[PDB]
Amino acid sequence: PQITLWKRPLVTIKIGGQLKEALLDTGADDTVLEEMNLPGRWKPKMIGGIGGFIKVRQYDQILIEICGHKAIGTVLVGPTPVNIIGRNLLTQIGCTLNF
Amino acid sequence: PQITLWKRPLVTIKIGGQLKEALLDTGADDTVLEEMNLPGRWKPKMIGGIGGFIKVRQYDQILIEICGHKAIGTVLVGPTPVNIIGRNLLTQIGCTLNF
Ligand SMILES: CC(C)[C@H](NC(=O)[C@H](C)NC(=O)OCc1ccccc1)C(=O)N[C@@H](Cc1ccccc1)[C@@H](O)[C@H](O)[C@H](Cc1ccccc1)NC(=O)[C@@H](NC(=O)[C@H](C)NC(=O)OCc1ccccc1)C(C)C
Ligand SMILES: C[C@H]1CCCC[C@@H]1O
Ligand SMILES: [K+]
Ligand SMILES: [K+]
Repeated sequence: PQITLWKRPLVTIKIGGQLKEALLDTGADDTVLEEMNLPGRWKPKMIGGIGGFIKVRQYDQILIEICGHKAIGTVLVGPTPVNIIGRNLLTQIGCTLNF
Repeated sequence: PQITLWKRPLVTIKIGGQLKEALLDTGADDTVLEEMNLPGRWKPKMIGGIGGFIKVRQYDQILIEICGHKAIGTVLVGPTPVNIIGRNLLTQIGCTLNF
């Protein structure tokens, strides 16, 4: 699909059974979701942005569906106000910027 | 151009005759540049990111060139760690996400 940028690029995702809304974010290195439980072990990580840093939990090899496109990669979980799909998963679904 | 996302989408921009590196960022409503000097009057704005909120200076009707594409619009200036080209300007240059 082609997604214009007049409004926030919000899409439906599926992860761990649940359907969520997330932002397709070319300015995020990593994918960060609001608090939830995921399978497997985790390790702490600090991530930074506008306003400073937050502590998140890192889960690896997580399956995700983004607009019906499946992908696998690292997912971070923590106190983010918005679900963020970062470049680590954007590449897997074949997402590019075009102008 | 078509920009893939294996690396950060960092491009050259030009503002006030100066070249800078900036991040093409679909997860940013607004364009926010690192501390610098612009002409004209500014008004206050607060913007939130992953780590909390920052205070920035809002300048309107600013000339900025993004990868050779001219845009004229709102530019915020403040304590961002990176120059960010947000949706307000991505739309002007005709940028879309595609997969
Ligand atoms: C999501 C993170 C993994 C991502 N960071 C990174 O990729 C990494 C690894 N960090 C990294 O390189 O950090 C360098 C650094 C160094 C020192 C200090 C701080 C940071 C990130 O924050 N990326 C942002 C850009 C950026 C990149 C590097 C460094 C600094 C900023 C945007 O792409 C991005 O998408 C965020 C996501 C977001 C959206 C909405 C809310 C919160 C977060 N949007 C933004 O930060 C923009 N905000 C917005 O568009 C607005 C208006 N926010 C908003 O709605 O705020 C609601 C809010 C409510 C309550 C609390 C906080 C916010 C901002 C650039 C203009
Ligand atoms: C298995 C888990 C990962 C994404 C697709 C469906 C589900 O929620
Ligand atoms: K386009
Ligand atoms: K594509």
